[PDB]
Amino acid sequence: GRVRDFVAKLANNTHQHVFDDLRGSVSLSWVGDSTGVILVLTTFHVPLVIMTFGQSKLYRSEDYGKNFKDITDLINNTFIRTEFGMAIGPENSGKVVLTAEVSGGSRGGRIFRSSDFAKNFVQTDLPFHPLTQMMYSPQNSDYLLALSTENGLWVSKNFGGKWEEIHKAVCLAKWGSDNTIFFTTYANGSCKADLGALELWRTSDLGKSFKTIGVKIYSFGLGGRFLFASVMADKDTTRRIHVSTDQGDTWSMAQLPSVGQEQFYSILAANDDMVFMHVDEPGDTGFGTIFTSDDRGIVYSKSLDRHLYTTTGGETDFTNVTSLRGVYITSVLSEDNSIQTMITFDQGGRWTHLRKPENSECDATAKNKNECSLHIHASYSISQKLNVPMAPLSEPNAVGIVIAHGSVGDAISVMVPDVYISDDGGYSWTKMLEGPHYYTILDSGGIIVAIEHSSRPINVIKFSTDEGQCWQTYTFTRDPIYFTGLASEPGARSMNISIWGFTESFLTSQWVSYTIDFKDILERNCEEKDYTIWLAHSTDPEDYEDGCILGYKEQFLRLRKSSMCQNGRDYVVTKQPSICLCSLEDFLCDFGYYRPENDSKCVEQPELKGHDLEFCLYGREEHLTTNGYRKIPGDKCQGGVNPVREVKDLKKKCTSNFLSPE
Ligand SMILES: *[C@@H]1O[C@H](CO)[C@@H](O[C@@H]2O[C@H](CO)[C@@H](O[C@@H]3O[C@H](CO)[C@@H](O)[C@H](O)[C@@H]3O)[C@H](O)[C@H]2NC(C)=O)[C@H](O)[C@H]1NC(C)=O
Ligand SMILES: *[C@@H]1O[C@H](CO)[C@@H](O[C@@H]2O[C@H](CO)[C@@H](O)[C@H](O)[C@H]2NC(C)=O)[C@H](O)[C@H]1NC(C)=O
Ligand SMILES: CNC(=O)c1c(O)nnn1CCC(C)C
Ligand SMILES: *[C@@H]1O[C@H](CO)[C@@H](O)[C@H](O)[C@H]1NC(C)=O
Repeated sequence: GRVRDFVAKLANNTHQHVFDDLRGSVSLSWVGDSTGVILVLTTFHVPLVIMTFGQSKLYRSEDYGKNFKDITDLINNTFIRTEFGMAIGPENSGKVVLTAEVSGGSRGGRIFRSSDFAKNFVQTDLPFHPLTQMMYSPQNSDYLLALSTENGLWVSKNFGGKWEEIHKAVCLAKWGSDNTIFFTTYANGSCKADLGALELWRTSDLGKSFKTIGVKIYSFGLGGRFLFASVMADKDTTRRIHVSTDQGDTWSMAQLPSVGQEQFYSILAANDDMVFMHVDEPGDTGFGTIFTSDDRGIVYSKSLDRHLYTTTGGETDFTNVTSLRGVYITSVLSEDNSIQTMITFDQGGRWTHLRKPENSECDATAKNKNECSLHIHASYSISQKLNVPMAPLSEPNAVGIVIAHGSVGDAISVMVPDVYISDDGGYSWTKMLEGPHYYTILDSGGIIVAIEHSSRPINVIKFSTDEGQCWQTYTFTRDPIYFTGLASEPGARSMNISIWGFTESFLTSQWVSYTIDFKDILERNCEEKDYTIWLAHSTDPEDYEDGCILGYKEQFLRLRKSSMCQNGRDYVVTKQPSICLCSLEDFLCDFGYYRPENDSKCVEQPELKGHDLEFCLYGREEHLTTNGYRKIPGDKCQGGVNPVREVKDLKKKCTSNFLSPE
């Protein structure tokens, strides 16, 4: 750390706020972007019949947590149900809805709602009792939907002032795009009893009119531009996926295996181009298979086998590395029952082990002391109570930066982990810090901050202005705190960070927060001179196709490590793409085709088995005619190879084995 006079530039920018009360469960919510508004909520028991034996305390900051004001009187100390949480409005709507507990015998529930970033609240009594949290229509923050304790679907067009029940007997409801609502309904019995017999409904006018877009429904889900629905198989207790890209007007069967009741589907990630779908393996395995879709969400390539996804807790380590296009990391179960971290750079086209740091030696999990990989601690390691304070961290505005606890060896080890960092989207790695730490990225990567994870109280904070290569430590208080967590504005564009914890026992361990402003550390604004040209996904500069991923390269401007300046709240990631010539690698095999060990070419399958044969017989005829190739979704290559073969019909092939009637 080459920062000069850093103590003097941070001492006057460190703002302590001690919460005198705040006893118990503490909920913290940010309200909007570029507002600095933070709500802190706590609830507790009181021996007052008049309060139904409960009260809340509610604090509000509007300077990114430097100072808080007690605004409990705005909700009349009413006990707030924290299971619902604070219902925070989209982007800068400033909408806030708290769900109160009401006494016995009430007609319906009660909410406290604010439309001005919690400066004023109004009380609203509901014609129903809410069963779920209230969901904002993403397009319009005035439109809300909620299920009632009677499984009624209620909608409000005026930010919860007035509600109407648009349908009864609803199991699950979700906002689509353009203020569209999808929901399932039950008939004879309960939602569980009518599984595989539910109906899937749609309404695009907030309940004025309805359309039934699916029958024999098990459940449904949304991902990217795709609507997925699981439907029964009439003869038995199994189900399969159908997909729609037109909000349920038309459907097609997904080329994915059917599953039983004790299996599950899980959308790992989805966008405008494709979806990552996990299919649980039959049996108590704790793993499944990742499948990647084509751009229609219909034809699926098998991407990764033995993908870890436990039933107990639903723990998976699948992580979109949001700081570099096409990069995803996850954990796989080897045959040896060990857990290995895998990384893909091309959207699940190929997976490989993570390259270990050059200066790192292998741990006891590796047979060879000098040959091993880097493995990453994520949700599963945390769920298993390993000493992992945080999961991997990446931000799209901090190009290439990835931070995670890990271990260098042949499998995820149980030892107390170090923190490792990548600046190139996961191609190369360095040990960032020794031991576990909480970490946060500020100013689009202009500053990285770390807090040591310790059993004893701490009073120091580590910061780096060169993407984690050099560090300096700042004592932010003379009264050490038992650290609990960091709070910083979502989007990693602020220069404010809030350190939360409680003081030592002799001080009644009240909650306290230290908010630090790094504006005097990054006093100078970045200029053009402080940015440098960087080709993403570079592995060999002498190669003409170096950096081509899904058919194109991207060349960035990014902040020089030696440059100590502020990117700014308005910082924009600058990148330019180079359109590579198409090769066979830019195409996936269409239905009825596969790739042999021989490179590139998609060849006709000899016989269609399992779900492939079920797709052929029952699939839509349009998808059953192809030449064997489809452009990879999101692939922008131009020129070069184009498949010569014309459109061959694959359904005659599967039906040819069956004797047909007249
Ligand atoms: C993995 O994470 C990356 C980064 O978060 C995801 O890329 C992001 O995808 C979203 C949705 O497709 C993009 O938002 C869109 O931006 C365009 C602007 O061109 C806007 O017009 C759209 O309305 C939409 O808001 C976002 O820009 C994009 N971010 C980057 C850096 O490319 C990616 O989708 C994730 N992978 C999967 C499988 O979900
Ligand atoms: C760090 O926190 C301060 C709050 O103390 C933020 O200050 C705000 O800055 C914006 C933009 O300059 C002003 O419009 C607001 O009036 C400021 N708020 C206050 C209370 O003065 C500051 O923006 C934060 N730093 C970053 C990078 O977001
Ligand atoms: C979390 N997974 C699920 O809720 C699930 C499941 O296991 N089967 N269908 N769905 C609904 C999801 C849609 C992809 C059909
Ligand atoms: C709080 O109590 C006052 C006084 O009884 C009442 O007027 C008000 O409606 C209540 N609710 C809110 C949100 O102020």
